[PDB]
Amino acid sequence: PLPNSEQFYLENDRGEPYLIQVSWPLHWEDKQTGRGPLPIIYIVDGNALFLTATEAAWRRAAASHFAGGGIIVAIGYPLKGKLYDARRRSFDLTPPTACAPVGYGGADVFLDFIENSVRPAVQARFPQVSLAREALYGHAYGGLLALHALFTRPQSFDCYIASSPSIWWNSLCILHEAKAFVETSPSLMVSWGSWEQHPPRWADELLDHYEARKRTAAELRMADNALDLCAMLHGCSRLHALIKTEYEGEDHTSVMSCSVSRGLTMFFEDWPFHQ
Amino acid sequence: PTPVPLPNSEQFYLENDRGEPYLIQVSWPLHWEDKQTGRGPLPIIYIVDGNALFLTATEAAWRRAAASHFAGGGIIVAIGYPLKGKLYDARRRSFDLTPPTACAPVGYGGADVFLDFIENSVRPAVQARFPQVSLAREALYGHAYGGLLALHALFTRPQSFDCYIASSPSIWWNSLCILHEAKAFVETQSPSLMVSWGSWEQHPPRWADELLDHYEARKRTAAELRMADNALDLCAMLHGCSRLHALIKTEYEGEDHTSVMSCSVSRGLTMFFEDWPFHQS
Repeated sequence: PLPNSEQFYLENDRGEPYLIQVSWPLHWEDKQTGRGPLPIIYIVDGNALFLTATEAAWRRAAASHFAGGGIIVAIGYPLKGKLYDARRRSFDLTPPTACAPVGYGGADVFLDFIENSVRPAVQARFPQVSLAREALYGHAYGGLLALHALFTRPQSFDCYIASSPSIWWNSLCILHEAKAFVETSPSLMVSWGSWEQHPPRWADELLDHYEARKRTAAELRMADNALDLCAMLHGCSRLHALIKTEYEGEDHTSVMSCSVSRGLTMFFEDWPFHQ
Repeated sequence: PTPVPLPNSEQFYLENDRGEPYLIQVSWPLHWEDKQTGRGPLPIIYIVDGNALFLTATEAAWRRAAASHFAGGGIIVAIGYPLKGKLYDARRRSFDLTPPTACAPVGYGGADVFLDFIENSVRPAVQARFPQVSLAREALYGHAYGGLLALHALFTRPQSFDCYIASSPSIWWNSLCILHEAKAFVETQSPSLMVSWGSWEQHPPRWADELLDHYEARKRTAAELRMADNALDLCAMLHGCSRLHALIKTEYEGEDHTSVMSCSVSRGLTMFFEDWPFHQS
């Protein structure tokens, strides 16, 4: 198996199973090496990102700005042959709305599960560690969850990392929560790939196929919805720092490697962020 | 709690002709039921400093299954060392990843021994584990000294691999000795080259709470290594060469020498698996 990591299953309050995967700095002899304050990052769609987050964190040990590292927690599902549970994540990652279809709108149930079950479970694995600060990372619907958490329960985490957040979802319903947040401190990192809204044509791709991809990309409006949200949050009293990043040449999938790696690195090594 | 298993993967030890040990780690597309699932032509990528990059390359490859341009994926081969508690073997890699020169210190200049090991031991060993797969094309990836190895392989044995991916190559090494081989290469099916580096490598930003004297020392070292400008000089030197099919160069904005590894290995395997052949450049 992988070194310096473990996994276990937790059930939420309605009996639904979750795979919790945890890793810690590679230079430790065991879990009990860790003593005192450490940063911790919780990653939703855990199956898709645990290994990259884990290994990127380990790579930092060779970097000049390394400060000791932290704990990676991936919150995922029991899966074989794939990285996502479409049915489960559709409920867990989307906020409640009156017009949401059946099987959506369970974000608050999931956030309660993270705070009341996952956090104490992980804390019990490192009883001599104190959690200095906590970050919530998610991508796509996971990014929507991260934004929802910030706007409705800002004190729950210190840093929210929204990678390519699905702001488009349910007629841009997240922007009502953003408006209430500003009109009423943690930090926010928002990112997206430059090819998400404006994809280049592939080699040998025929025109109708390409124009269809461009139309879908325009409808999702990844970059401009993110920029609109960041402009709304600009100069907000309830947000310490807002960092926005367009990754040049990355698509919706490829940007995940970049965003999870930078997210954990900045949260571990560059904290606190500038005002 | 239990240990974390890695599905659709395995590892095995191989030693070179000199009796020195290697850990070979291999992974294949996650949607396969087992190794036997794969049949016919597939791309394969060999990654040096294997311990440092295997999991990211593996998982990035698996993430591509949900992408629109997915074409069945490929095989990841990480060529590493027996290690505990760290990702690099400094002594072993110093020999394996640097080319032979007359002024190279003791423990350097073993790149050709290592490339022979990859071609004559690692490649057949991996082929034997996927007997019903044919290797459609082969890429060699390396970072830092690994990038120097990739460039050395291109310039001295160009037909060994189809694609060479040099992430932040240590062109500075040994008074820029690699440029002699680059010059000979240009003055002599063509392979392709991907070169990349982070924008913070040559021009690092100041850390929070860092004293000015310490920061100026980092800037001095960065100026000496000359990561971006040495890479740009080499790319200009190779540009329009008839022995190279394509030359792709990328500066990753806001990435340092370590952080850029996540980006470069992920893009390298993705482009090699999904965007081949590259357009002429």
